[PDB]
Formats: sequence, C-alpha cells, structure tokens
Amino acid sequence: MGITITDELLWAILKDELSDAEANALVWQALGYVWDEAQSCWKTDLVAPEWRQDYPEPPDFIASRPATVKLTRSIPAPYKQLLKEELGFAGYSINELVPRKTRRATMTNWLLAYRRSQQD
Repeated sequence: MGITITDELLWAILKDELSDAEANALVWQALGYVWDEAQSCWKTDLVAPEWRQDYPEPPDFIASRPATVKLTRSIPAPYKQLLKEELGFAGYSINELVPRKTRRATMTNWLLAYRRSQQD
C-alpha cells in the first residue's frame, strides 16, 4: 500500500531493535502483502501487480536474495546513497559485519528509495 517510513524506523534496523521476523515484516507491509489473518494467507490486493505476480510467499531477504534484484529496479542511480543522504549511515564496522545484519542493510536501502519516491 502507501505507508510512510521515518528515519527513526530506518535507524532501528541499522542499530539492533528490529529483528529477523520483524524487519522482514516492515518490508512486507510496505509492498502490501499484509498478512490476511482471515484468509490465513498473504493478501495481494494492496500490493502492486509487478510484485505480487510471481511471489506465492513473501521475500525472505535474510536467507535468500531473489527479491534483492527486484528491489534494485526501484533503487535508481540518484538514490543509491540515501542511507547517508537522508540519515548519515554508510556501512558497518568489521566487528559487526555478520550475515544476520548485512542482509538488513539491503532492504533498508530500498525502504528509503520507496519513502522518498512517494513525494516525487
């Protein structure tokens, strides 16, 4: 659907507050797959057809990276640095460069390009 994101929400993932199942959820709401507790399934009414087309389950960016290609479509050249050009984040230190957390920064990059594109 057309949710908003905030810099606070973005920083929460960069820090540590969001979790695996939580950080996935914030992407899944934003597209609009939006778990239908009535249907016991992911809804798709509220998501763009180019996303729901081929996606019978939501994108796990932590294990997998199929949809990382699809996010990149919506991340144009003038929006690659929005982590620093909105917030001021760039990348992590060595001591923190875990596969658990690096895979968040991919989706977080996309979250900025979405919220910014809404004001075009």
